[PDB]
Amino acid sequence: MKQKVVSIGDINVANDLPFVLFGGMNVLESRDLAMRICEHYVTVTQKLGIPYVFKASFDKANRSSIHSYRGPGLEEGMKIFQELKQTFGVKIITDVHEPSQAQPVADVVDVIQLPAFLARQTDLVEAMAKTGAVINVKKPQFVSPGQMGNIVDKFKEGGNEKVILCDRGANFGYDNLVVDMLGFSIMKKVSGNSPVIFDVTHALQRAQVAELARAGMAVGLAGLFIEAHPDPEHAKCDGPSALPLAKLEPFLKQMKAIDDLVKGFEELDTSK
Amino acid sequence: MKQKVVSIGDINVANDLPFVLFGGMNVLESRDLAMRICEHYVTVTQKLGIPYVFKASFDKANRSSIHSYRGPGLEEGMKIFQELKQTFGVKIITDVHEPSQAQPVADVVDVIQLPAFLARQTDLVEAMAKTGAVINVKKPQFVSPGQMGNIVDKFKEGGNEKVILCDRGANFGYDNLVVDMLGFSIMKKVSGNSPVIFDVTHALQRAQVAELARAGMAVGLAGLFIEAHPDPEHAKCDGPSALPLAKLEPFLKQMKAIDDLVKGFEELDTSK
Amino acid sequence: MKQKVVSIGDINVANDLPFVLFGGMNVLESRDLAMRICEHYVTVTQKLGIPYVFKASFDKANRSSIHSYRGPGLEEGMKIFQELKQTFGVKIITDVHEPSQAQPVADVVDVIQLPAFLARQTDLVEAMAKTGAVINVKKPQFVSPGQMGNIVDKFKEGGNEKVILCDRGANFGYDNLVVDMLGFSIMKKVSGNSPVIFDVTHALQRAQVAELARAGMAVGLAGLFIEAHPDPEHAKCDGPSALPLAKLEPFLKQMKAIDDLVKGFEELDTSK
Amino acid sequence: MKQKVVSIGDINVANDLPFVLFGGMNVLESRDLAMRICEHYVTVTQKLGIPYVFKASFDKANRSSIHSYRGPGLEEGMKIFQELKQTFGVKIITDVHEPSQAQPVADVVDVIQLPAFLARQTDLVEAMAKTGAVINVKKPQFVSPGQMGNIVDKFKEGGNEKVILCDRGANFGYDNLVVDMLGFSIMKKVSGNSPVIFDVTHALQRAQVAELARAGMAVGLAGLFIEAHPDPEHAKCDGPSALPLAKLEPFLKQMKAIDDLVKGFEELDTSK
Ligand SMILES: O=C(O)C(CF)OP(=O)(O)O
Ligand SMILES: O=C(O)C(CF)OP(=O)(O)O
Ligand SMILES: O=C(O)C(CF)OP(=O)(O)O
Ligand SMILES: O=C(O)C(CF)OP(=O)(O)O
Repeated sequence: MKQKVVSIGDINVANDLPFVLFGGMNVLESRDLAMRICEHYVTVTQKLGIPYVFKASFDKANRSSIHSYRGPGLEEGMKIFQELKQTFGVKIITDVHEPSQAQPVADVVDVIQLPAFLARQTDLVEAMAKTGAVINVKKPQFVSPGQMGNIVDKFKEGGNEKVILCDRGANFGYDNLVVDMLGFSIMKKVSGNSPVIFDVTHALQRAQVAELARAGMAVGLAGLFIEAHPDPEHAKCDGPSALPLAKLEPFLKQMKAIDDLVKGFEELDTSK
Repeated sequence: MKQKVVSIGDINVANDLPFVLFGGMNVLESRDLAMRICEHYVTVTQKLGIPYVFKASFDKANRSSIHSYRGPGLEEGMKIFQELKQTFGVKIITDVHEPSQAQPVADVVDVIQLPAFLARQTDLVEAMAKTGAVINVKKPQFVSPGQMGNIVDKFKEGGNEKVILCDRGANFGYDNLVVDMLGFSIMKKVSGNSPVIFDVTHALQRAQVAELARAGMAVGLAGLFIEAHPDPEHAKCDGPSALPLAKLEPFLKQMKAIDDLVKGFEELDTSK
Repeated sequence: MKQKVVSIGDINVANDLPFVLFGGMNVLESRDLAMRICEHYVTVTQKLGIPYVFKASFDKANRSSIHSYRGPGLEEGMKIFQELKQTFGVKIITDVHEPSQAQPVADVVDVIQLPAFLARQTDLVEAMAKTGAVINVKKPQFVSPGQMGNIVDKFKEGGNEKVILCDRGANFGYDNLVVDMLGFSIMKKVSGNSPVIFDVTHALQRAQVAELARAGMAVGLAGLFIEAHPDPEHAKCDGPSALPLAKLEPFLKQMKAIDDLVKGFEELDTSK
Repeated sequence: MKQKVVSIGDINVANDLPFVLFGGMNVLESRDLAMRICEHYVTVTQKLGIPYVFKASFDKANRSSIHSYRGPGLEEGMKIFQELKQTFGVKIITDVHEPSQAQPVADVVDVIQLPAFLARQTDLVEAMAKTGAVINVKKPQFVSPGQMGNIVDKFKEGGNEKVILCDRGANFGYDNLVVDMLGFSIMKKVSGNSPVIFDVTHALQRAQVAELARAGMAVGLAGLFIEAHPDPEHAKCDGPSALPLAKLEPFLKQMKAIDDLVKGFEELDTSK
């Protein structure tokens, strides 16, 4: 049993290879800000030796009001990424919500994404199936890990066969998430050992971001999917929970001494 | 504290009024079948004295494969309802999945609906907001009842102020649903005592359909939302779980001796 | 398939027979109080026509401090019941925590009981097995209903074969209970259709006591197990949640129009 | 904020110190076997440089039948440990179920223990309070981590102030456990930073023993609490889930490269 590869460009994403960080930012507030954000990761990434992918959203179809900030917009959002790629030389992972946005973003970026809440939207997956560009299937809170196969199959059946599975904890009572650490493994199986990643800042909806991201790494994953803001305290709105920018590096050393020190272990078996 | 009314035509839906059945069928297989289905309810309804609304889907955006039956289609689906209304004189409740389908169905039917998985899709709610036609907000399995206000507010903010809340149990471990009977009440509150209904066949994903629908009724609801098939055993596919048609009537007597015998109780208070 | 009977004296407890209330009080504060409590039930019981059993604890092995009120004590507690039986002519259901208390209480009362937390204490069940006096197995929050057989078997194997199963909801996240209404049925099965009862005030750990106890009754049970205090608001300590004494009667009319109106239904089957 | 120490003899148990393994075996089948078990740990422990404590039960008050193996017995069980201590020079951690067994075991062993199911048994804790010998509070599946203070307080109030908290996952639906990795931290707090340990073989009720024990270590704990059997496959009965003896060492290297490589990290803060 070997691991699978859904490599994006010069990058190879696989459970036995070193972890690839799909960090970044939540919503695209403004290039002035964005870029500054895309700036630290890159520096810390290259400086620490960790594959990178920048993430940012150009739209928030979901919120608690219409009289709020949708986002940069699909048309005005794609552009914004452009200016970024060239400037820094990193890929762009963003999420789609309409069968239209499908192809566009396919040209503008590298790693597209499927929102959890839509993981079971035939029409939209049969459309993302076209692009043939790497896909990220965020795992819905209300869905058992062993159900990740059907979603992966359907992607195959549509033409695309390069998919990734991101974990964001699972419902635990009302208004609460807990990350079954045994999930990741069960998820490897049903998808054909496809790439598995942990969306930590999202499994938290805190000082916990560290300790909680540490555990997931010591199990062996194809990487993380994080978010950080320069001033978390104030921008402190809702949805996920971002990281304290400055603390990016010292935090990322925590992972390597894991993502490396564990991605090079002599396969064990507490089975037989 | 009085109850609210989101009456559809000659029908009044409210927590203190008798229960209104939003029964029907899942997907629209064929008028030959549909109608036969729409036939028994109507007979049993009128014969037993229970308000009625027929439900049927014209599309299943969600499934486990593209190489399967989407459904009658929006354009070819709406028509099918037409032929029904006149023939029997009952309203039509169906669900939408696209901001387009919004207005169309608004003319063709009476009770439109919001799928759970989309309960938090701004754009699509701001669109359903237009129609101004009664709305049904299926409560997502992964969402606490006290969160039903924001969804109800947003509907107001968009213009529509006639909304209903349907309950379908809440996640309990992996691959399992349990219906918090205390939900219904908590749901009345946050929405401004809006109409609350139980989607039983869906809270089950069995001989349990009865016993489980009984409990919900003895708490006092603005009604149920059921489904039945003439040959459940064979058509035994997945998604919800339908009822055994024939058993419609004797089953519905179970509710009345509740929906009535409890909808006429001297308000109690185990509070003070 | 017929129901089983674990009748205590002139009382017959069974799922198809009318519900038997095992109400009463939590801890035995004082006869002056106790009795007053035992007074209203009895009056309302006889006045409404509902079998009765009074419940009260003579010890609270579990609490949040040693420097607190253990309880009347086993030796000084048993006596207290005596004075009650004669005065009112109702049985006494109390819980045990030691293999010693086993036999004593067996002579002093009618319905002994097994605490949930101990449902799996061999030695203590093999001891309660002796008494041969009716037993009540409170169902632990952390145990699936289908596991209630083993506990019932062991009771048989020990000699006793008259056991009852009380339901108190099941863990739902941290610090929260939800009552799977489908539990009761699943519990009937594995125990050999033994008697099933709902411990409502305990499934709540409120104005909810009513609405929540209504649901359970409309499913058909061998009765309830409640608690009420004359001044809930103040005595408002913790553990279960008692009922507002005065409100006993008007509340109990709610049940009959259910426990009766449903205990006389023409067996249905949404199965075939 | 410094960590606390509840050191047993020449051993110091604390969250910031290296992890201490409280491994061993479940029930005491026989010295012939026991010892052989106590043999590998010791060898691997000393050989790998990891503090050790051997665990084994001398009684199983809980089971699924009386006509089964209780265990060596308290009187005949204590003795068995004796012969072990001298032979190998390691401490003995065993669990108690009666206020009597309290003091005895206090002389015979080093680390006594509180069973989860009894974590809230006043009388028995007020008794374990006497011994003044280190205590292990297994955290009940049905109890939130933030509730671990009251249990720790009561232990203080009784005289003993050297307590440890062992985590064994928390209920997740029916018949299932999931380990909230964020638990450990929350548990440190409420107990006064007391010692926290993970009971992995018990959080599993498999090949998962490894991956799952890895996560817990990368969060930083005062150690583990494991169990292994020479022939797991056959002795494959129930209760916890043991480890494959032989695989003890290569498995324990997994922990050190964590328990060490993380117990020597520059305190981070994703907080501010
Ligand atoms: O919103 C979320 O919480 C997650 C994951 F947790 O992703 P998505 O935006 O695709 O639903
Ligand atoms: O699919 C379901 O289970 C429910 C409710 F349970 O409704 P919807 O089709 O809107 O998600
Ligand atoms: O304490 C409880 O909550 C219940 C039931 F919920 O009974 P017991 O005292 O036997 O554990
Ligand atoms: O039995 C168990 O599962 C655990 C812990 F999971 O310990 P205890 O024997 O004290 O209840």
